[PDB]
Amino acid sequence: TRELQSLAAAVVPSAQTLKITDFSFSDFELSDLETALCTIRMFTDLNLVQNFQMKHEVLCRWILSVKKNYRKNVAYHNWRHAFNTAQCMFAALKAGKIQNKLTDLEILALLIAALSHDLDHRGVNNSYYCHSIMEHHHFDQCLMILNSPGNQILSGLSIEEYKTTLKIIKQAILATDLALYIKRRGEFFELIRKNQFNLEDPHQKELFLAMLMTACDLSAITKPWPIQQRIAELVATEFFDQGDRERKELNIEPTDLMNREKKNKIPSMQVGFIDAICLQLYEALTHVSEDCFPLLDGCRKNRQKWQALAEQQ
Amino acid sequence: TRELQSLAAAVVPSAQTLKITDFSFSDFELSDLETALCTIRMFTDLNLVQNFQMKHEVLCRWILSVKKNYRKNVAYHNWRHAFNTAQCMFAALKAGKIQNKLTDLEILALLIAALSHDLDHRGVNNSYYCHSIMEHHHFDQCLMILNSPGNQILSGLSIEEYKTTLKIIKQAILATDLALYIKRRGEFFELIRKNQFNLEDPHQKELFLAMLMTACDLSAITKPWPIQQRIAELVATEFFDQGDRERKELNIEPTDLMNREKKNKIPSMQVGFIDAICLQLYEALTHVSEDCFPLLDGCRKNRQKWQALAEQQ
Ligand SMILES: CN1CC(=O)N2[C@H](c3ccc4c(c3)OCO4)c3[nH]c4ccccc4c3C[C@@H]2C1=O
Ligand SMILES: CN1CC(=O)N2[C@H](c3ccc4c(c3)OCO4)c3[nH]c4ccccc4c3C[C@@H]2C1=O
Ligand SMILES: [Mg+2]
Ligand SMILES: [Mg+2]
Ligand SMILES: [Zn+2]
Ligand SMILES: [Zn+2]
Repeated sequence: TRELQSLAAAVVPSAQTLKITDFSFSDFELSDLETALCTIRMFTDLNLVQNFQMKHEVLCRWILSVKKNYRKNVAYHNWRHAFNTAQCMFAALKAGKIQNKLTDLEILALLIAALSHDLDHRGVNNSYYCHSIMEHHHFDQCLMILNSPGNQILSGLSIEEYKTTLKIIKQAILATDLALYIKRRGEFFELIRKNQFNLEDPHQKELFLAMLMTACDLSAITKPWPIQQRIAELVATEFFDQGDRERKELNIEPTDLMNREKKNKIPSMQVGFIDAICLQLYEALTHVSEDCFPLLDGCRKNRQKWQALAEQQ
Repeated sequence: TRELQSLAAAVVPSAQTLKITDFSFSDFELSDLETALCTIRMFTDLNLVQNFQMKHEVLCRWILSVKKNYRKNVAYHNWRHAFNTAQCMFAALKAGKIQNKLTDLEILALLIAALSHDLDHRGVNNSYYCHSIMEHHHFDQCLMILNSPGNQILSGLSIEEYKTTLKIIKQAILATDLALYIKRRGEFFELIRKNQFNLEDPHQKELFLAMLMTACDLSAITKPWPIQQRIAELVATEFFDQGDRERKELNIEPTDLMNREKKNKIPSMQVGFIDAICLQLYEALTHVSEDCFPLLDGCRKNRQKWQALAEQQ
C-alpha cells in the first residue's frame, strides 16, 4: 500500500518533537499520517516495540488498519478520539508518574486497548445499564484486528502473555461504559477516602486501571478551553444528530442532551456532567499520582467557563 | 461459486413439497442447501420475485450471503434460527390469514427483515434496557448486505419503495428486542381488550407488525414437544456457555438462566417465560387472525410439559 510503505519508511520524531507528553496536547494541528507517527512513537517511548520486539512494518500495518477501521462520519467517536485517548493515556503515564505503577503488560494493554476503547462506534450513545454491548462489539473488533494477518503486534508474546493482556485489554475497553464505571467508582472512591488504597491487590488494579481508562476517555474535558470547546461542539454535533435520526425512523422526542434545540442549556449539561462524573474522577485520581493535577485542574478551569456561559441563561 | 451455480440451476420444490406452510414445520430434517430452496420458495409463493422482479440468480446470491454470514458456532442464534423465524413468518402469513392484512411492501420487509432479525449474534444475550444495540449491528449488517453487489434484491424498487421498506425492515429487526416489545405490547394488548383495534392506523401497524415479529422470533416455543425441546436444549447450551465465558474473563457468577447448573430448574424458567411473555403474545395475536391458534395452542401444549417436568423438582 502506498500508505503503509510511506508511514513505514518515514521518521517517527520524538516524544518532544511531537510534544505527545502534555495534557494540553491536541490532534487538531497534525494530519492523520502524523497521528500515526505519534502513536508509533507512543509504543516506542513506551518500550512496547523493544520488549515485545514488534515488527516495525506491522506496528504500522496494525495502526493503519486500526485507523481506517474508523469512521470520519461520526463527529467525535472518530479516529481522532481514540488517538486523543491513547495520548492522554500516554501522558498520565509518564508526566503523571503513573507508569511506575504498572507492569509492561498492563502498559501494552492500555496502549493497544485505549486505541480501541470505541472501535466501531456509529453514533448510538446514552445518557444514563446495557451490560456493555457496544463495548464487546469494540473488543470483538479489537480482537478481530490483533488477530488479523500482518497486523499482529502481539505475535511475539507467549500464551500466558497474550492471555494476560487480552484479559486487560478487554476488561479495559469494557470499562469505558460509564455505567460500570459508576456502579464501581463509588468504592475505588474510598480506598482513597480511607487511604486503604493499594495496587498490589488485583481487584484494585482493576478498579484503578478502569477509573484510569475513563479518566482518559473523558480526556478532552480537562483540555484548554480552546481544545476543549472545539470538541464539545463535536460531541454536541453527534448528540444532536442522534436525536434527529431518532425522530425520523422512530417517533420519539429528544432527551434534551440530544435535541438540536436546548443548545442554550448545553453548559449546565456540560457543568452537570463534570460534577456528576468528571470532577471527582480526576481529583481522586490525582491522589494516586499527584502528577495528574494538570487534568483535575484543566477540568476545574473548564467547569468555570461553563458556569460562566451558563450564568447567562 | 460451485454453491450459487448449484442452488441457481436447481429446482425450488413447492409450498407443499416443502411443507413450509405449517406451524409444526421444522428445519431439523433438511440440509442448509435446502433451507435455501425453501426460503427461495418463501419469496416465490409470496410474490416477491414477480412483483419486484428479483433476479433469480441474485435472490440466491443474496440468500447464500445472508446465510454464510451466520455462525454455526452459536448454538441457537445460528442460520437455523433465522430460517425458522422466516418460516414461522411465512405461515402465520398464509395459514394464518394474516397476509391479507399487509401490503406487498410490509411483506418483503418482513421476509427480508425476518431472515436477518439477529444477523451477527455472538452469544451475548440478556434476561431482562439497552436501546437495541445488538439490533442495530444486525440492521447495519442487514443493510450491509442488501447493498452488497450481486445480492441486491431491492435493486428493482423505487426511491420511495426501497425507503418505505428499510423503515419497516429496520424498525422490524429492532423489534426483536423483547425489552421494547415489553415496553410496548402492554398497550397493543388493549386495542384487543378494548377491541378498538385497527391496522389502517400506522402506529398500530407498527405495534402489530412488531408483536408479530417477536411472535415469530419465539416461533420454536410453540412447536411440537419434539421440535421444541430439541431447541430449548440448544438455547440452553448457549445460555450456559455464555455463563461459563462470563466467569472466565470476568469473575461474576451466573444468573441461573445462564449457569451450567440450575439445569434442573430449567422448566420453571421455561414456564415463567411463557407466562411472562409467550402466552399473551400468542393468544392476543390470535384475536387478530384466528388462523394463528396453532401457535397459542402448541405453546399451551408445551407450557404443560414444563409444568410436568417441573412438578418434579
Ligand atoms: C453520556 N455523556 C454525558 C454528558 O453529558 N457528556 C458531556 C456533554 C454535555 C452536554 C452536551 C453534550 C455532551 O453534547 C451536547 O450537549 C461531554 N462534554 C464533553 C467535552 C469533551 C469531550 C466529550 C464530552 C462529553 C460527553 C459526555 C457523555 O458521553
Ligand atoms: C430472558 N429470557 C427468559 C427465559 O427464561 N427464556 C427461556 C429459557 C428458560 C430456561 C433456560 C433457557 C432459556 O436456557 C437455559 O435454561 C427460553 N426458552 C426458549 C425456547 C426457544 C427459544 C428461546 C427460548 C428462551 C429465552 C428466554 C429469555 O430470553
Ligand atoms: Mg464509550
Ligand atoms: Mg434477539
Ligand atoms: Zn471514549
Ligand atoms: Zn432471533
